[PDB]
Amino acid sequence: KTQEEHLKEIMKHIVKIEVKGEEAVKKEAAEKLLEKVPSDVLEMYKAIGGKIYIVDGDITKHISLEALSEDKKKIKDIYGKDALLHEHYVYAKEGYEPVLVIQSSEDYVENTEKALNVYYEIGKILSRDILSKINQPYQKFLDVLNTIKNASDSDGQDLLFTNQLKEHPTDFSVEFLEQNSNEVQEVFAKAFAYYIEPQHRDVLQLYAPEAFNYMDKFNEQEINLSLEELKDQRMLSRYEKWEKIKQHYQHWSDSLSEEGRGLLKKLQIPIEPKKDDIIHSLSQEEKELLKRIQIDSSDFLSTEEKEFLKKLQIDIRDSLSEEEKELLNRIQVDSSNPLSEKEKEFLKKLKLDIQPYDINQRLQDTGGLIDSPSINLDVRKQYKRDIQNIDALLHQSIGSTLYNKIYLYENMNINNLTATLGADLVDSTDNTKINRGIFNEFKKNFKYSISSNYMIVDINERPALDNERLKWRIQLSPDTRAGYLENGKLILQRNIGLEIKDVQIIKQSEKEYIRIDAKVVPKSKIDTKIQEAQLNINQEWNKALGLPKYTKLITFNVHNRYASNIVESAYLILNEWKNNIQSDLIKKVTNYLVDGNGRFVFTDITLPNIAEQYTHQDEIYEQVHSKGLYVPESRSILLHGPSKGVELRNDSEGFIHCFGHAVDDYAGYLLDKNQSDLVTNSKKFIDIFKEEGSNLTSYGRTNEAEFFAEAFRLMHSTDHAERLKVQKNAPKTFQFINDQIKFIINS
Ligand SMILES: CNC(=O)[C@H](Cc1c[nH]c2ccccc12)NC(=O)[C@@H](CC(=O)NO)CC(C)C
Ligand SMILES: [Zn+2]
Repeated sequence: KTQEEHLKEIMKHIVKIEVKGEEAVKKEAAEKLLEKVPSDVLEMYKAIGGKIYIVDGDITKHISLEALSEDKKKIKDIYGKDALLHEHYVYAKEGYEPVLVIQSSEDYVENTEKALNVYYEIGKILSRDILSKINQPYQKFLDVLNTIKNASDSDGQDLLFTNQLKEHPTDFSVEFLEQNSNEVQEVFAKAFAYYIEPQHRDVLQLYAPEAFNYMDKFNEQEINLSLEELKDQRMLSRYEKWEKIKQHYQHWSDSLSEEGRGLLKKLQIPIEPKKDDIIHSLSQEEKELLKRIQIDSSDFLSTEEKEFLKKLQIDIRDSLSEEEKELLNRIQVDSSNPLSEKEKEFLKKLKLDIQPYDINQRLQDTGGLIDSPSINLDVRKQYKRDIQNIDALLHQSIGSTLYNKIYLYENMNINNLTATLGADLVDSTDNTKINRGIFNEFKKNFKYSISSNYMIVDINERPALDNERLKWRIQLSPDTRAGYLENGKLILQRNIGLEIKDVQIIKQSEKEYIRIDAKVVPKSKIDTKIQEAQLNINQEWNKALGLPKYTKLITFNVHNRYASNIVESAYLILNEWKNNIQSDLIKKVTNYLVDGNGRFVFTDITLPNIAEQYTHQDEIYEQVHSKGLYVPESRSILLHGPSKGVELRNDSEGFIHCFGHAVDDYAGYLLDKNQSDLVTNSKKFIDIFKEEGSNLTSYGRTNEAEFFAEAFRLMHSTDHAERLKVQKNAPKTFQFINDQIKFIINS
């Protein structure tokens, strides 16, 4: 009866009968007709100012449809056969003041033909009058249309298509759907009708199963999100929602201190480095070294950082002028492009000091592991104080008596999730369309997400920045804690859990975006999934490599918004790895690793924050962050997913490159089993690098190990051509490596 109530409330509100004889049997008859339509499509019609009129005799003879034009007075039935309006039993008047007219009859229980037509007209209202206001149907329903057209049995077409669509060769492109607006809306109406009229439902499932499934899933679940999105379009609706939430947090807001307000503020605007401070905290000796070191010569500083640094030299220019040029004039050419040890150390210490104070970034980088010793102790503690405090400020949950389900919105840049994919998300030709191919890949294994920092969301959806093609629709839990912001936003507590309920391409303001429907759940529920996954992937590969049953080789250090993908991609990476390297080369090397308690860490927090690396660092500034990294001391391969390595097709290439470094380790172990050195450091190799140390990837031209690793990787790619490349361009190395693989396999 939870449903029953909702009906009459709305029905007697939008539905008005006007008959002759006893209006008890006639009303209860027409009511039996509407009760079969999804409760929500009735409320969406109310929203756009629609009303339903049940009358006797000719329908054209009614107040509303009175001002109707003579021309259109010729509508076709569900089967597309003309029939004049003053002779029909239904009609849905379009326009910005929607009206629905139906003749009185109870035989609808028998005459399924009329009922099917009434629902047809209604479906027409849903697609043409309602959903169009929120750019629907779109790609999803479009896919159904194509599944239906190219399918084997062509009956599904004869059932829902018109000869207009029946003749179109190629699939229906997004553009098609745009210029053929009414056509698509038509199919929707017909599918809706057949699915709603109890008697024709089977015919739909028989000839057009995909269409049945779509309307089935739409009418049961997804219909409510449509209502929600339609409401989001309405002024009074948006401000009524914002006000209840504001009211709910009024006490909390009214008690916020100035200190509190200040904390929330810097959470929104990071503090940038003060050029002044920088210099001062240098050193009488150091300042000397910075006056002319070239920041452009570094390979560990982002241009972003470089630009800033060089602007510090320029600000030291004071006394004894002559110096200025003797330095500018004595360092540029005869000194050259190359490098310098002692001073690069200086730049690595400065990198740390010139990072902006960004609380959210810190949580994201560390996955919430705020004690990570990846930055100087002084700032680490400052971050910990502000964080602990923010956790205490956002204590009140969203649950209220003023409302039930509540959706909050977040616009996001895809690079923040997967840079490697964000490179081709947008269509290169037309920047307003989404590359369907990347879409499917991105969507692939995206089942759950994690928030380790403080998410900032909008109460009502708002337009995104140019580089934000991701639009999240999140259903909060009444348990979720948050803070209210005057500008119509909420700051959510850290360590939230998110299940991905749906992912689809949607149009808005002439551009396409990726709508992500998510539901907030306990972070423990997601973590448990990750942990069961780790257990699974280890049993599986322990068996494939012949390792003791309970060894801990593979580890998931997952804490961010693309969580599920890090886990699932790990399986795929390890596969390209075995199917591209000598099964016996793997075993000896990983066995060696396991002996040293090594690990294969797949993570989404920055590498400087993985213990497998930081616990073996002499100095903090010596840390390294990148796509992949091999650590000899811990004997582990670290792979950071979110990133995009310097032109390396995928994560696999990256993982393999690191395994290369591992080989250079074991092989180097076999030579001087009495010492700890790399076979890549051997003289016999130093020379080869002096000759072929340029015949490969620009990167390989960095140094010994790097060269060996890149060569190794190529020699194992999936594109066999790349294997030959080293063959015909780095012969010396090719052999050296293949000798190395034997010198391990056999020993
Ligand atoms: C964004 N990912 C990248 O392309 C960075 C770039 C980089 C080089 N040196 C650095 C020092 C500090 C921070 C970043 C870098 N490099 C890497 O990931 C390389 C890491 C490596 O050589 N591991 O053994 C693997 C290589 C095949 C891409
Ligand atoms: Zn390397």
